[PDB]
Amino acid sequence: FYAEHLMPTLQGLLDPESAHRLAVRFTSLGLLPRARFQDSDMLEVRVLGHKFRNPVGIAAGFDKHGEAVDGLYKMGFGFVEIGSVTPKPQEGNPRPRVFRLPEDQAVINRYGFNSHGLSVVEHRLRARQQKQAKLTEDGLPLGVNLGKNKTSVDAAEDYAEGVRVLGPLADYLVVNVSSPNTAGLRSLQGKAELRRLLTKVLQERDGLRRVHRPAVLVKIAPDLTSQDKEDIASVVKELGIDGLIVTNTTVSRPAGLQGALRSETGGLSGKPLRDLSTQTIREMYALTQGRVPIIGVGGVSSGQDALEKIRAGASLVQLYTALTFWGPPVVGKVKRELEALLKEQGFGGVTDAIGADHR
Ligand SMILES: Cc1cc2nc3c(=O)[nH]c(=O)nc-3n(C[C@H](O)[C@H](O)[C@H](O)COP(=O)(O)O)c2cc1C
Ligand SMILES: CCC(=O)Nc1ccc(N(C)Cc2cccnc2)cc1C(=O)O
Ligand SMILES: CCCCCCCCCCC[N+](C)(C)[O-]
Ligand SMILES: O=C1C[C@@H](C(=O)O)NC(=O)N1
Repeated sequence: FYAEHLMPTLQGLLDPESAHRLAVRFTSLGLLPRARFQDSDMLEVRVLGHKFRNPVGIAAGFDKHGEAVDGLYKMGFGFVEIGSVTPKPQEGNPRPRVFRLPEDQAVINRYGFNSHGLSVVEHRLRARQQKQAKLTEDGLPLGVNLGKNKTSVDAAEDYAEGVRVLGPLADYLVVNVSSPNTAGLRSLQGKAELRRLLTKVLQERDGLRRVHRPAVLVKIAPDLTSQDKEDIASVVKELGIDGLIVTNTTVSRPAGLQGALRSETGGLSGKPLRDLSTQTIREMYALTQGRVPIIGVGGVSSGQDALEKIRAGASLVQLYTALTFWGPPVVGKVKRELEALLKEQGFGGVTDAIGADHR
């Protein structure tokens, strides 16, 4: 009903940003039905120092300001990541800044880190901090994704601020150095810049009290050169980074895009990104010898999509764009299909399938 009627009818009435705002509101108010699908033990994953009751999370960008976390767990996500959050509030780019490519099952966005800022999000998370502590213990962890202000003159200091303010409230933190929509940000993926940045981030993280000490992951682009990926793997292993998120949106425009809006500036997400992301997961898993947990993201809209990223080396996956086309039912669909495929392919559970292609 969502895929065939409601979503198509909604998208025909609201521009994508308005639709997004409404979706966040509806979710935060808990207007959706509580998901029927009950997670089986097969879907449980233990990684990053936590239990995840299922491996399917909501990717950063949907709940940028931490407004809909509980509604998202109700939707059936096994973990929630909010953000990106910047130190000071900022408006992001002028509108329009989000575009649907329905013929491609893709989206292009250039939000530019519109963010309520650390202080607002801090108090928002504090208001439900003990509820989250129980959810986490129950296998439903919370990630917080950190960004940088447009006018900041010290990128490392922006991330350090984010570690200090939201680190205590997060099960894991994400150093997002892969947004295509903030000038100069992706250059922080370079070896020397990344090592300096992550050394500072990890020191700030290590200075937090033990029970408030998050895992730290780095989120990378799908558009890296082979040299870029080798350098990132090297730095991650040198510094003991806890994990990678692979990938952000692509600035590439793959041959074959049909959408009228295909040449809008911004990051491309959804199906055209899927296999580019999967191959990046595959490479980073190999470069890190399977020792570094990967959250695989990009174009996941089915159980097969999820399992392909898991077999390529992901311990967990996330989705966003699929939600915008298929709506809330896609979460249970992905989980149900993933369980069936795991059984069909001889895996006792998700854990057995992680990196299976490499063996
Ligand atoms: C509208 C939109 C906003 C996004 N905002 C962020 C963000 O703030 N921080 C971040 O790390 N990734 C952000 N992303 C990237 C997603 O987290 C994800 O990496 C990417 O969309 C690929 O997954 P998908 O194809 O399932 O959407 C955004 C994506 C979209 C579509
Ligand atoms: C790319 C910008 C973006 O986020 N877009 C959307 C996000 C959610 C939804 N829903 C209506 C799904 C939904 C419905 C109710 C609750 N949660 C999610 C639709 C869209 C859309 O663009 O049509
Ligand atoms: C309020 C301080 C400046 C940033 C405002 C951000 C508004 C965010 C609106 C909901 C999220 N969305 C991506 C749909 O705009
Ligand atoms: O990390 C990010 C940032 C986001 C934005 O434009 O705010 N757009 C994206 O596609 N990825």
